Amino acid sequence: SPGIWQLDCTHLEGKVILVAVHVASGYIEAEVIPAETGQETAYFLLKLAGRWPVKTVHTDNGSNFTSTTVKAACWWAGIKQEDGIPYNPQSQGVIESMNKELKKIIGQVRDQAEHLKTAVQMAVFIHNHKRKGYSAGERIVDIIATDIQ
Amino acid sequence: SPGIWQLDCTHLEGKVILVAVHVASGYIEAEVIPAETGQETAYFLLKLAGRWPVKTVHTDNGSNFTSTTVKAACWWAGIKQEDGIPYNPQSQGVIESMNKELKKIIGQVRDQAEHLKTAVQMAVFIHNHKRKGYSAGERIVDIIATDIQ
Ligand SMILES: C=CC[N@H+](Cc1ccccc1C(=O)NCc1ccc(OC)cc1)Cc1ccc2c(c1C(=O)O)OC[C@H](CCC(=O)O)O2
Ligand SMILES: C=CC[N@H+](Cc1ccccc1C(=O)NCc1ccc(OC)cc1)Cc1ccc2c(c1C(=O)O)OC[C@H](CCC(=O)O)O2
Repeated sequence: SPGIWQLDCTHLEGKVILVAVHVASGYIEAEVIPAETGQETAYFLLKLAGRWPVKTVHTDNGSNFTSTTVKAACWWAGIKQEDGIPYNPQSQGVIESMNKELKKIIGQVRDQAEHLKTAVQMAVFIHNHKRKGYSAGERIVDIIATDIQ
Repeated sequence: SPGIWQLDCTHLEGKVILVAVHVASGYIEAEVIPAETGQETAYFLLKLAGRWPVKTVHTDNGSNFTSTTVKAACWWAGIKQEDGIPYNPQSQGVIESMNKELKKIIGQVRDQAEHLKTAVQMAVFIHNHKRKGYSAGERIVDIIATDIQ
C-alpha cells in the first residue's frame, strides 16, 4: 500500500498531462508532454521513483503496459509494473473525478501563466496542499514514515 | 529545519544541472536546463514546492536571489527566499562534495542513456536511495513526518 502508484493520462489544449497518483494518499506528480509515448512515460517513472519509494505502478493503458521502454525503466528503478484494470469499479470513478478536479484548478490559475506546464505545476501544488483535516502531502509522508518505522 | 532547502547549480557537457538539496536529510531533486535563468529557476522551485513542504530556499547565487521571476515564484509557492551565504564555512564543502559525488554517479551511468537528463535522473535515484544505515529518502520522510506529528 505505501508503495503503490497509479498512472493517469488526461488531455488539455491539444497536449497531454501525465499524472502519477499515490493511491493511499491521493498525492500527485504531473507533467505536460506533447504526446504519451513509451519514452515519455519511462522518463516520468524514472523521475518519480528517484523521488518517492515506488514499489508498484498500475499503468494507465495497454500501450504503456506493453512498452519495452516502460518495462526497461521499471526494471531500472526497481518498480513492479502492473496493469490498471479497475477490478474495483470505484477506481475509474476516482480517476475521472481527479481529472475533473485538476482541470478545474488549471482553469482557476490558467491566466497566471503563459504556458500550460506552469499552470499544471500550480495545479499540482494546490491539489497536494489542499486540506480535505490533512492534505495529500501530509498523508503521503505519514503513510511512508509509518511504513519505514 | 524540516522545510529548509538549498539551491545548487553545477555544469556538465556544456549544460547546467540545477539541484535542490533538503539540508537536514541530503535528499535531492535535480533537472538539466540549457542555462540558469530566473525563469528556469522559478519553474524548478514551483515544481519542488508542489512536491515537498518547502518553507525556505537558500538561493545558489545573487542573480537568482535578485531575480523578480524567482521572487514571484517564491511568493506564489509560499517560500521564504533567502541568500546562500555560507555563514558556516562547512556549507561550501558539503555542496562541493555533493557536486563531485553527483558527477561521479553520472559517469557510472552515463553509457546507459543517450541524453544527459536521463543520466541525471538515474543519479538522483541512486543518491536518494543510497544507504549510509538510512537513505536520504528515508531521512526526509522521517524528518517531515516528525514535524507534522
Ligand atoms: C529507447 C529509449 C531511449 N534510450 C535508449 C538508450 C540509449 C542509449 C543508451 C542506452 C539506452 C537504453 O535503452 N538504456 C536503458 C534505459 C531504458 C529506459 C529508460 O527509461 C528512463 C532509461 C534507460 C533510454 C532513454 C529512455 C527514455 C528517455 C531518454 C533515454 C535516453 O537515451 O536518454 O532520454 C530522455 C527521454 C525524455 C522523455 C522523452 O523525450 O520522451 O526519456
Ligand atoms: C517572466 C515569467 C514568465 N511568466 C510570466 C507570466 C505570463 C503570463 C501570465 C502571467 C505571468 C506571470 O508573471 N505570472 C506569475 C508567475 C511568476 C513566476 C512563476 O514562476 C513559476 C510563475 C508565475 C510566468 C512563467 C514563469 C516561469 C515559467 C513559465 C512561465 C509562464 O508564463 O508560463 O513557463 C514555463 C517556464 C519553464 C522554464 C523555462 O522554460 O525557463 O517557466
